[PDB]
Amino acid sequence: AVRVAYAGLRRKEAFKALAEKLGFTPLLFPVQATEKVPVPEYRDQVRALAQGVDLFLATTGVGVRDLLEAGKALGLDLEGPLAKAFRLARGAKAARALKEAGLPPHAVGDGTSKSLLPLLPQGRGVAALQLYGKPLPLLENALAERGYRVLPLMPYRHLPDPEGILRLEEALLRGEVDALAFVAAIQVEFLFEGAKDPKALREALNTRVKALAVGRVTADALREWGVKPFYVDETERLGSLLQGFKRALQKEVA
Repeated sequence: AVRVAYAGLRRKEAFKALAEKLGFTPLLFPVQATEKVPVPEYRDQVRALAQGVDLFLATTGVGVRDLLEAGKALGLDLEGPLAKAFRLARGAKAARALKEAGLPPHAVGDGTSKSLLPLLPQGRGVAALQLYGKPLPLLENALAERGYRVLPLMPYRHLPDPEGILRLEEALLRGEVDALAFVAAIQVEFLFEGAKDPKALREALNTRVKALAVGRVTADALREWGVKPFYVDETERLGSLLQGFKRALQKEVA
């Protein structure tokens, strides 16, 4: 039977039940330590943004929407400050959310944070950066290097599980997994950033192990780390991912 590993923490029960119903042999290898944890300083972080920024960088569509809602609930005017700032979006999702909010981006990257480096302006002031659970040293440091005071905007903080990341990498290189499902891009990132041999990992996921991604953003993370997704669930539902995956497997043999 096809051994399908799950890197989420979230829906382990649903995954197990789903995989079995399909005749798959379910494996659980989480890469996150625990549930999303609140960031103390967030509220003050949003108040800071309300004071005015020269540059605003958005990484996700959900992130922009949640930030804007938080601002309106706190009685803060965020649309004003962002209206006079240079707005950059990492990719299409972030761009659309900004667009729909009446604050279209001035430039958009290719879905990867690294693509924003070249697009950063030259000036001194404050650069607000909407995050999705983890720090982005490369981008943050690029912003500071450009002369901006980086203002991280992260509502929740995700925890990687070193121990679990290594067990997952061990398993993959050892050939105990046939497919690996990632429900979120941060899971792909925690895995490669915590791995001891990312290239053996990349190699495994490009030949012996089929990488499955829930959502285009999760897929973007796999491609960014040099992995070609075997299957991408555009409907963002774990159930559809496994159903569609089982269909893809059969079609390869048909």
